[PDB]
Amino acid sequence: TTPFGKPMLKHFCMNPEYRNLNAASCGSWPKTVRDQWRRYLDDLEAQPDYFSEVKQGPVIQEARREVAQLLHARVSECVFISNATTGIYTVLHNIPFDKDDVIITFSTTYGAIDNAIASMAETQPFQTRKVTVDLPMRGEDIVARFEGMVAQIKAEGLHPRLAVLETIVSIPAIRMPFESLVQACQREGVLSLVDGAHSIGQFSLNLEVLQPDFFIMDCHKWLFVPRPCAALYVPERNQHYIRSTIPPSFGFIPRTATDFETIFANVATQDNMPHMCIPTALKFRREVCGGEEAIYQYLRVLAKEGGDRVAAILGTEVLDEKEMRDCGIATVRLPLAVGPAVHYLSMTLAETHKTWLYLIDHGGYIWVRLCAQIYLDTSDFEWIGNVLKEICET
Amino acid sequence: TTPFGKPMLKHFCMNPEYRNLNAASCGSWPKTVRDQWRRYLDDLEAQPDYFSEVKQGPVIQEARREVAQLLHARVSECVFISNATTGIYTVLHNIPFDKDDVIITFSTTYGAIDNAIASMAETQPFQTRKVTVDLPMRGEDIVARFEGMVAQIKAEGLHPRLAVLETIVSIPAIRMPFESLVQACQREGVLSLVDGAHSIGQFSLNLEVLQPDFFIMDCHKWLFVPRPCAALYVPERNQHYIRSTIPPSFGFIPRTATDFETIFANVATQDNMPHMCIPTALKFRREVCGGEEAIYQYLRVLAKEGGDRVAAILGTEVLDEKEMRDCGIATVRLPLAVGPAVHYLSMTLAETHKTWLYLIDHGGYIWVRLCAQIYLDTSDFEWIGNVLKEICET
Ligand SMILES: *Cc1c(COP(=O)(O)O)cnc(C)c1O
Ligand SMILES: *Cc1c(COP(=O)(O)O)cnc(C)c1O
Repeated sequence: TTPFGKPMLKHFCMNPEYRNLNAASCGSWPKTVRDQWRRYLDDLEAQPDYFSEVKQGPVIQEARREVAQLLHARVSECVFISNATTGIYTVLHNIPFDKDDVIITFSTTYGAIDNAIASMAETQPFQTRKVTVDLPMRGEDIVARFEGMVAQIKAEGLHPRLAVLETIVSIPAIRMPFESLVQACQREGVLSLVDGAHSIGQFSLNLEVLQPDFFIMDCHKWLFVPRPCAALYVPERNQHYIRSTIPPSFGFIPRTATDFETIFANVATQDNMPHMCIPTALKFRREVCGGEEAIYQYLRVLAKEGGDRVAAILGTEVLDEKEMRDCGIATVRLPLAVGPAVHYLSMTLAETHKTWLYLIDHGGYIWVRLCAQIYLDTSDFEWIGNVLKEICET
Repeated sequence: TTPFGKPMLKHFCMNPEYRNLNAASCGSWPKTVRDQWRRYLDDLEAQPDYFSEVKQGPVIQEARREVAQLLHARVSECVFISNATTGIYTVLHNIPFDKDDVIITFSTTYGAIDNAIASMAETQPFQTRKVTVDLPMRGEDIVARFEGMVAQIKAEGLHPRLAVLETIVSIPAIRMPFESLVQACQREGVLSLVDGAHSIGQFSLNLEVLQPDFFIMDCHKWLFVPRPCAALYVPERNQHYIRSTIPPSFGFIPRTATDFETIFANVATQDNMPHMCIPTALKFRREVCGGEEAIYQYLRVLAKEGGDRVAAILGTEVLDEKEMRDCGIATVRLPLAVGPAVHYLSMTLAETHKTWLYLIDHGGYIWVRLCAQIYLDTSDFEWIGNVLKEICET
């Protein structure tokens, strides 16, 4: 109905002087979602205990049905949680680990996941090993080293029990061969904890075929809902491990919904408004945007072309292999070689240029994460490209 | 400026056909707070990454300063968390427990706290003992049994390490001698974890004199902010135990703000809007309500008189001792002696009578929790009293 690009800007609530090239952080949602937000806000204030005990429940169950459909998985396998950190931690904490189990990570593993595991080892006797990924790589070369580390764990007598994978590495942001890595995890009896914080709403996902052991994802990062909003997927063959939420509450389980579902329903006080907006956003995505596939192909090609376009203006490169760019994200190199410098950038991109990006010192050179969105156009990449060029020269 | 009672209703956003006798669940906030809420909502949608990285920080720090002042404690000792369950669990999880440490609870301890502790014992070797409180009691008789249990723990050779107290027992809701119990905890070297979920905004609190080892409280339950909103107080002499949030994130600590503060700042994605409204509510409470003390005395006397008034209509009693009613809560007995019955009540109080209460089968007789608020009047207690009487007879 509406074309992609700046014609979409009329359906979003962003200042015309604002260009959200970092939409996958706070999120970004259309006007029709905010309107729904305020109306639930209105209801909550009018009759608090009626909104919460009668009307709230149904909407959440619909949102679960729509997330489950978008993922090709049973609504009974999908549960709402506050954010990706809580869901990955919920899984890591329920699994009993032995003195001889090993948890495998990658140097790409999100930093908060490493802090989870380090803390778990203070009072639990398991151990850990990190697969060295120095980006760029080939997808297979990451799978190979992962194979090598499992083989070597079985050779020392220990037991490779679980591995933390990711779909999109946070930053430097690219797409990991998680399809291949889940299959590698299946062959050798290793639990595949997929950190798919960037997944739903950015590209297609079939959990029926992927069959991960656990799948966690942030809806607010790409599904046009506000932060915080995340969901957890656990197949039936694994729902027996999950016996408590984090923090524990009334649905705990000592050693017609299922018990698994009740665990994630009888929880402490939270605001389920972000989830209650999920339906509206999907409606918008179906009707105004021409369906999910339309949005995915646009996001990948914009990031493809807009990414190559920024690197041209700067004379640098977009992170790749020698497809890790099958996604609406382009990480570009910058003509650089400390933190007070990076600060200037930020507020020049903020008060001076009105926009916010995330940088990283990889390969000794600072990088930039460019987030595509259906309301951005290759000029806004040309625009930032020229903006970057300026601050760099200074 | 405005008198208490139904003249306040014009400053709140409750349906005139709604009587919130359960304000301490979802919360209840004035018009001036909602207006502030929507304006932050507006800002977040206009310039997402500028609202979050530049403007958000300052407001939260002011809110901490105002909570810390309302509690008589250093702003550096007070930190924002999502809800009371997460904060109590954050404390319980950071403290290393030995095979010979014992955690003490009471049959009044909130149910989600017991689930926390039970789960902790599956992988940690400590042990636990429960002080039997059969309400009604005298405050001293609860302190006595608590003394008895510590004496008996030291006699068996174990070490009383920590005790979970509460200010307001959830339901049947009364005030516990937590001042006395904190002093009992100090004398015998026992850590006093105060679950003060009902505390701030309901009655006066001085942490400088009380000196609890940990203090957790729900602002949204009485401080005219929306759910979820809670704060955690840890004195300096104890901030060394707290090395991670739950779930852990980037501020973790392996074995000019303080490290403690950074722990509760560098956290996963959350909405700090409830906290960012704290200032406005306090402004409202100072100006429209004539200060904090005005609100506390009104809440206690309304619950005092309105509670006695409901019990009169019903011919029953208000839970007490033979002051546990020094609070804006009255629990009344009902002329009863199962769950499908209680269901009818709910929707008759809901669709039929438009209001929601929490019942409990204590002393074999169902009880009712009456929550006073500055916008309620003794007629609304007379009103519910007559409503209760009717459904009871049927
Ligand atoms: C954003 C992100 C997270 C954490 O998401 P929260 O909502 O902050 O818990 C974790 N891992 C990766 C790779 C991410 O991109
Ligand atoms: C309300 C309450 C809690 C839990 O508060 P949440 O915000 O749901 O974590 C715990 N204990 C008591 C006594 C309460 O009244």
